[PDB]
Amino acid sequence: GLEKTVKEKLSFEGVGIHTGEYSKLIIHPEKEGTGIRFFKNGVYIPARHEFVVHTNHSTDLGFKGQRIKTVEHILSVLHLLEITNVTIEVIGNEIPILDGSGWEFYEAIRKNILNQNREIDYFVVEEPIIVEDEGRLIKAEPSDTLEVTYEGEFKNFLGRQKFTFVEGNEEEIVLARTFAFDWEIEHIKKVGLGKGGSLKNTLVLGKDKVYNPEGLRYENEPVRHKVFDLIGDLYLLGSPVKGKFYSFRGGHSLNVKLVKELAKKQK
Ligand SMILES: C[C@@H](O)[C@H](NC(=O)c1ccc(C#CC#Cc2ccc(N)cc2)cc1)C(=O)NO
Ligand SMILES: [Zn+2]
Repeated sequence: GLEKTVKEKLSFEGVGIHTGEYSKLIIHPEKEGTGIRFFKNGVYIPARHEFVVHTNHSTDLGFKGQRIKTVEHILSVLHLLEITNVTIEVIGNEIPILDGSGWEFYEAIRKNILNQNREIDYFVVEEPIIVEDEGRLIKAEPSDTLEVTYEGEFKNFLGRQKFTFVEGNEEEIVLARTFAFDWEIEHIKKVGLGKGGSLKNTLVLGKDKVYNPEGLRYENEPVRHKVFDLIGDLYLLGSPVKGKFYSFRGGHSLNVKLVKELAKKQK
């Protein structure tokens, strides 16, 4: 495909899920060969694995004393639409969580895509690789198209679920909300996370119920969002990715570990 940017400045705002603090976000058009990067307090933070500063419950980027939390959702949308050249300006400490899914980002960007005139240099997975972490596992292997599978153990009514993204079904994961279990809420609050959490932006899961009045968006909404998360983290490779991925109980830390190992092997 051709490199892509946005045809005008796109604006978004809302609290961050973890900081609970309001952020103003502006997506700026950029020329060919610019890449995806964030901008905060006069500092450009490239959307690349080298700038990752934290990876639990979220993926956070940092550079020159400036930090931006929870970049995975907006990066996933950009990855799905193969937007390659924009600057994501942020006033605040965290990307807005909005409704907890990628819908608002996706709808606005898709509506304002500008095709540019240079072919995309894809990150193509060259060979099979497996990363593990005491039960957790992620495997990557060559594929000319992006395919991403996540399988999880939820230990509640959801049980064991899996979902597979293939190119063409991008919109089957952009509505999947971020989620939390009721048994981890106390811990989340204690370590200073989830301060922006509410039923308006988070799917809250119980043992045999959903705390959200409207219930689930999909019968397998959580694993859909996990795929959505992985695609976001995968874009930290610096280019749109072509490969086949399988994640079992993976998280941001394991996602970034795979990214870093893939980057090292193909540099
Ligand atoms: C799922 C993960 O991959 C990951 N999500 C999180 O880490 C996460 C952690 C905690 C919350 C929360 C909350 C709340 C609440 C609340 C509000 C009101 C009442 N009355 C009671 C509870 C949300 C997301 C993620 O998507 N990363 O991209
Ligand atoms: Zn997420």
